[PDB]
Amino acid sequence: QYVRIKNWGSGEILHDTLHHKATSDFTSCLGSIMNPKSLTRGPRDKPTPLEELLPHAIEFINQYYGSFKEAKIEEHLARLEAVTKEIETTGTYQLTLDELIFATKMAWRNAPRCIGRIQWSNLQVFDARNCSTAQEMFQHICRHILYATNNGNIRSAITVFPQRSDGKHDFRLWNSQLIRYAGYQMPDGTIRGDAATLEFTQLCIDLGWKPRYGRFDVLPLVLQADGQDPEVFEIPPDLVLEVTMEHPKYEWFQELGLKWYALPAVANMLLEVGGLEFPACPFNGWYMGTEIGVRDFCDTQRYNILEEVGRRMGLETHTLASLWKDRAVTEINVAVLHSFQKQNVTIMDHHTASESFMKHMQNEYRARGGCPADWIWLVPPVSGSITPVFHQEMLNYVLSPFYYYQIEPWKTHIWQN
Amino acid sequence: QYVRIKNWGSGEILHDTLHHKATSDFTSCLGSIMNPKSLTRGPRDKPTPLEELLPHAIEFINQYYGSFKEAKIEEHLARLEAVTKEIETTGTYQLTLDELIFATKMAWRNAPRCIGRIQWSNLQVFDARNCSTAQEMFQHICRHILYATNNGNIRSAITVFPQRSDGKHDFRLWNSQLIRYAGYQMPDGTIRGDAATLEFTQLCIDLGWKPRYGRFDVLPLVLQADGQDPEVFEIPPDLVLEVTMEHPKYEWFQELGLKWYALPAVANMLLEVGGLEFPACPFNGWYMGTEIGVRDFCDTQRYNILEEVGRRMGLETHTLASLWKDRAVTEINVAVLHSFQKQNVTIMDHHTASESFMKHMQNEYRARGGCPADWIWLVPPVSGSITPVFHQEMLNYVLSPFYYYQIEPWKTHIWQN
Ligand code: HEM
Ligand code: HEM
Ligand SMILES: NCc1ccc(C(=O)N2CCC3(CC2)N=C(N)c2c(F)cccc2N3)cc1
Ligand SMILES: NCc1ccc(C(=O)N2CCC3(CC2)N=C(N)c2c(F)cccc2N3)cc1
Ligand SMILES: C[C@H](O)[C@H](O)[C@H]1CNc2nc(N)[nH]c(=O)c2N1
Ligand SMILES: C[C@H](O)[C@H](O)[C@H]1CNc2nc(N)[nH]c(=O)c2N1
Repeated sequence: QYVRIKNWGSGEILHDTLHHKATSDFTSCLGSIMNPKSLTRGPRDKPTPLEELLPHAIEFINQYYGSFKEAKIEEHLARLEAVTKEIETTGTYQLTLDELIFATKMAWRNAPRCIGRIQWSNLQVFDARNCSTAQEMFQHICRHILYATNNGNIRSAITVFPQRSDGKHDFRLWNSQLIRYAGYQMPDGTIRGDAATLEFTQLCIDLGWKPRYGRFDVLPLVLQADGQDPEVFEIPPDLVLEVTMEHPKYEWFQELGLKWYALPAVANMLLEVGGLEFPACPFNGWYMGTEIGVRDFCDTQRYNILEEVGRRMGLETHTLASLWKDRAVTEINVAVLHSFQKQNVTIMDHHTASESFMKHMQNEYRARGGCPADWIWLVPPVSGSITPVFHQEMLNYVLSPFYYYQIEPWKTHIWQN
Repeated sequence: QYVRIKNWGSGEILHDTLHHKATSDFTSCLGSIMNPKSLTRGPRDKPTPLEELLPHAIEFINQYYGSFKEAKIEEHLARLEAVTKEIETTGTYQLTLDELIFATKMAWRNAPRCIGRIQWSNLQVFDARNCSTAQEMFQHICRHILYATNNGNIRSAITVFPQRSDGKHDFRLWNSQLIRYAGYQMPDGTIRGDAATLEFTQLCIDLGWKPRYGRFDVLPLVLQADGQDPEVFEIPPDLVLEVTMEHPKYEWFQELGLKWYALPAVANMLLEVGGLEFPACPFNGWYMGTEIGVRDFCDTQRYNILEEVGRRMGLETHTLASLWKDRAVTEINVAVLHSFQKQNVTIMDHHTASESFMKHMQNEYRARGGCPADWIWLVPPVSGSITPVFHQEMLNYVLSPFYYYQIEPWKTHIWQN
């Protein structure tokens, strides 16, 4: 009937019933796998079978009208009929603006790996389903970036491009994120910039983009429209807001010459809703300090500044047991938060975020008897057990609507020219 | 054929084949659940069915002889025959000392939640399968504690009590750990000592144990022998080695009056091997600093000293974004490591431990194509992504031999007197 969940920090118990509405993934528990097939929705070469589409469409429409505080029975029935007829006569159907808005928010609510879901009801939706060219995609994206950045007062938004038709005319953003720094393999063998974007940077260069060989060069947008070859578009520098890193006490921190972008936006995910699939739907929220201070700046395969910060603090960087790494990573986190705050750019520390999600989870179980959550992604990369999420048992399941991963476009794309 | 595993810090790929030898657990991924049924092996009221026992026995014997560098075919066949005959004539069978040693080490190797498995081959085995009374259990346990403590130079050991026969004569240690501090609900409503042991402490008191109402009172051993009612035995103070907490710089840290025991030993788990079950098999290794500094001292449901340490450091304890918690927990971790080191008591910091396990995992895949690992338990409660384990994809599966959890004895015990 329900799965029992326990919070070992408060002793509180919760009953999960929502998992029954899961779509089942089948299968050596693969919890720590980053990109499993169960969270990936691949490409197609033919339209969605009507026997599959119609049932999902009905299901979604029922969910939509079932969300209203005061039911609108006639509208419900009418919409059910209109959708069916549209599917029979066209082979698919178009969501109303309100349905799309509901779908985007529900898919956000259903994102197990997002710790900021308490904000789920606050989301700006940009309808670009009429987009037809790469140039138009670029314009829509620039508008998204501008609205979201909002001069430092970050706002959550999502831009919905045309849904997948037959699978050969997909709208896709080849970039993993809207804003990301380039990575270069220098002549002397050293790596410059973000080491994690070496391959994608080389791809942009291969497509005509001009490499600037800097530490923080913003990558261009590689846009695919109507299934045609991807076109490169440089992001107008005036639209990219950045924060220069400074430490409240360590004046030498500035000497590191570090900075980061204010806008965190995923650009390569697919929105699934009522049998439909939107291969291009970039969305954004705001940053959590640890993402930059810990992952971007301290991962060894990224900027890897940990040791350098250690020496500058005068720590015993040659003795692991000294816990110098713990001390350093924290000052870096302090720098990130301090800089964003000083420059009036929205950001949240991991402690506040963790308590925020706990409140949300509590609200979700009360509202719909559950909240899909991936513990591995919800617990911060530092001070894990200091946050309440660490002590909270969670159930991870895939509902609908949902935001899926996709197979890298360059691996499945059929080149024309 | 094999599952692909990737380390995102080195890019290294691994092929897991060992998971095929898993015993299958069936089923809303329940990865973050602490005590799931799949990791629990409950009580019985009748002997193990021969149709089930024999196949497992054969399987184990084959594994044992199959581990030798230079095969001993005749011995193998002979043992297979002897076991079968013993099972038919007695209804069960006895493992040889060497088989038990192999079983205990293999079960350790198969513990997905243990980060210290690189030491798997270094284990002292105490054969107490001839034990018959609670008094004898107490003596065996005191010997274990003495050998393991070794005046600060901690040694890994396990004491194997008589295997389960019919299920009504089980040898069980009611304590979760060999050494643990009491928790008291004081008259003024405040909690004194380890808040997590309130219930078990009350149980000891109900069994005649005399409460000392201290902050660090070592709990007595509650021993069950031959299925009879549990008897209480106080642990001789001379056998309990403790470390007084001091900070290398903060002279005021000592004013906190903190200390902890040097011997980390689980006492309520069950060893499963070749169809047999040993409900009582206490084992120990050595401490990892974070267990004490982070979980014992900083969990809110435990000693909860975080805020107090924060104020004493003069931090902004009323502003989460200041990251005062991160700064404090680290100094506490520094104190723990410093104190254990100064007092010459074996301990490992989480960084060294993490790199140690990574080496082990590498060895395991090379040796047998796999290593069962629970990421959620292997990543430390602080500085998660700073350790390599965080970036390592892992497969969690249950093999055999294996150390299982058990249903709390006081919930299933049938009282005599
Ligand atoms: C209100 C601000 C928001 C905050 C602070 C927030 C924060 C986060 C964080 C910290 C992560 C983990 C990132 C990583 O480790 O790669 C994440 C993941 C995610 N978020 Fe949220 N988020 C917000 C808004 C949104 C919005 C508006 C959507 C979608 C409509 C969303 C969808 C997701 C999804 C699908 C993931 C998983 C991405 C992946 O698998 O790489 N989030 N978010
Ligand atoms: C050589 C020293 C060893 C170290 C440093 C070590 C360390 C650890 C640590 C840190 C944990 C997690 C504890 C927790 O969070 O509750 C653990 C769990 C575990 N260890 Fe090891 N260990 C060692 C030896 C052993 C030995 C000798 C055995 C058994 C023969 C063993 C069996 C296990 C098992 C079964 C678990 C899971 C316990 C549970 O689920 O509560 N370990 N160990
Ligand atoms: N593995 C290397 C890597 C990955 C992602 C980013 C990146 O640009 N990020 C990190 C993930 C990201 C979006 C910004 N961070 C958020 N706060 C975010 C968000 F606010 C909403 C939805 C998804 C998000 N994910 C940088 C580097
Ligand atoms: N949840 C409250 C709690 C749990 C366990 C202990 C405890 O005594 N511990 C923590 C777990 C423990 C054994 C010592 N720590 C180890 N290093 C250990 C070990 F060395 C070998 C096997 C199992 C172990 N587990 C204290 C408090
Ligand atoms: C192997 C492991 O799944 C991987 O390193 C993880 C774990 N936890 C994470 N959690 C978040 N939020 N983001 C991540 O990228 C990861 N990566
Ligand atoms: C809910 C969650 O499983 C629980 O808090 C965990 C997680 N990680 C852990 N990891 C270890 N090593 N030990 C623990 O007790 C826990 N507890």
